[PDB]
Amino acid sequence: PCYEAVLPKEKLKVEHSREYKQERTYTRDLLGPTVSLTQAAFTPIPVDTSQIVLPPHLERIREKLAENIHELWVMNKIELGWQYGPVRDDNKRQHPCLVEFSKLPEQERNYNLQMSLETLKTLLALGCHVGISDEHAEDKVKKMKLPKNYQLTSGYKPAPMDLSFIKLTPSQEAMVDKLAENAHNVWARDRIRQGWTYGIQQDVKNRRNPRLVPYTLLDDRTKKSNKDSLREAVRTLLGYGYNLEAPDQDHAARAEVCSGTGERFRIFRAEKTYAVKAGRWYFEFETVTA
Ligand SMILES: Nc1ncnc2c1ncn2[C@@H]1O[C@H](COP(=O)(O)OP(=O)(O)OP(=O)(O)O)[C@@H](O)[C@H]1O
Repeated sequence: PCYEAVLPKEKLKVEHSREYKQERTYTRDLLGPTVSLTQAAFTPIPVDTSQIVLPPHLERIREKLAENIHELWVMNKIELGWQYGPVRDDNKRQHPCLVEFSKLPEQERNYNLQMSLETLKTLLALGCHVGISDEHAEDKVKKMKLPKNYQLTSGYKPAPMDLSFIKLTPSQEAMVDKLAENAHNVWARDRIRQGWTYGIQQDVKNRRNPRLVPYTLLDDRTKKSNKDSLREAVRTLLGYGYNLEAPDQDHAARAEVCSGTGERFRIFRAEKTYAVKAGRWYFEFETVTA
């Protein structure tokens, strides 16, 4: 049905195909060239990173980095209420993910590894160089006690130094936003290869999912969920000694050059017969938008 193509925020209305309708001449809204609706087609595009090569420091740090961050999100879900179980049904509150990376299912371990690799490759394609400050930041295992019953079976508690001691700059928040953008785009392209397409209501048999939407249009709940996850990811990436310097805020306004067709402006004028050659005249112009 055609009602399934409505964008989430907008409401379905039946409006004139052309701009101008019947109204008062002084209330008539004169419109200029409208902007092109390129956003209508949600074509995700991740930043290309296959050509990029990982620097030596990150390629020998990542493996224990990858396992440590894996244990970090398994605690995040444990705090959220995740429970280990023999069965594979997450909705039934049973999953074998609590085990270590080696004991982890090979396909899950592979996922965690390309996502570590793609997070680092996105970090390095972001224009943000990262380097380790000192080895003491990794040598220190300053640890706060947490209840054993509330913790998992494994004695090694992945809970690192409390995150309040680390700080997140506006540039850090900016790169977290772009990293979340790239992760969303990659996931969307994955479902597109799977054959999934956008819909107003989720249909597993029809491969319809409302989340196949541009990130700015995405729901605030998944926005904040993925944003916080990548937030602890980046914060641990700093607390582990590796300091990173964001590119400075570069503001290059596009000035809305892109527009429908090649029209730059539209000119409105009275009829030539009303030309005034003498006298003193006055008329008003109202600016709806600056
Ligand atoms: N690392 C993970 N592996 C598997 N499931 C996860 C993981 N992290 C979270 N989940 C749970 O499974 C869901 C995975 O959905 P996601 O949008 O990431 O893609 P998907 O695996 O293709 O979809 P789904 O499992 O929902 O059909 C999450 O919404 C969450 O409930």
